[PDB]
Amino acid sequence: TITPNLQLVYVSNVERSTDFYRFIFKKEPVFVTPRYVAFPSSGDALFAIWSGGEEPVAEIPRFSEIGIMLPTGEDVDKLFNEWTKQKSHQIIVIKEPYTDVFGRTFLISDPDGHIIRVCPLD
Amino acid sequence: PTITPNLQLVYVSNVERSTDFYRFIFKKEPVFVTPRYVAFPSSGDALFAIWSGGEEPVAEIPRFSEIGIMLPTGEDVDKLFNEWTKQKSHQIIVIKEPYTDVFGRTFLISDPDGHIIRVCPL
Repeated sequence: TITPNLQLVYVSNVERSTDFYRFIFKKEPVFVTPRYVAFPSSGDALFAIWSGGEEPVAEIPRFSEIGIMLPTGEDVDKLFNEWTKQKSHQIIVIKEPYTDVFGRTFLISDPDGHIIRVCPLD
Repeated sequence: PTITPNLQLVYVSNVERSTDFYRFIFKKEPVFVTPRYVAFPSSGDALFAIWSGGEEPVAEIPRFSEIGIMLPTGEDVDKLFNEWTKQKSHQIIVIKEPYTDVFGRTFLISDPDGHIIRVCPL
């Protein structure tokens, strides 16, 4: 068949990133080992964090995004409100909610500088 | 609303060449095409998108993520490699030839903007 069913990101601290994605996704990982953790994605697809590649560098620009498509533009803002209201987890804002071609969007950075974009279903 | 990472977005320099590249790699037409934004189906309702409106990628800047393709067995992985390097129409930049890593039988290639693509087995 041939599908991109594994989105894989390099992380420096597997514990801290596991805990961050657990909070972002509101889901447990389906696979945990000390250096490699996978969270469910859509269908038989996985989103994986791994310390076995190279350690991300904050000052190095990134050329991709972890996109999170929710049903509506309303789900996006009340997901930004809920994320930035809570104190317990560091949510670094890159762009507060605005309107792109697909609609209501925002951008946060994960602990290792991976860009996460939240947006409505295109 | 469930929060899934269902949009793997990559920045490309040339949407045309990238669309032709991904079309060949996936064996699949894209489902959404504009001049600056192209999406291919991934698993479930997830998408793999290429976008020229981001920061333009640079070949020699290191990358901290990978586009993973999980096939059923190690013997598909070796299979997929022979084909890709064998054919002449589409230039395929090998980063690592087939070897054993933590995923099993894997290999790595680069897309035309230096995005890293890994093929491995479920």
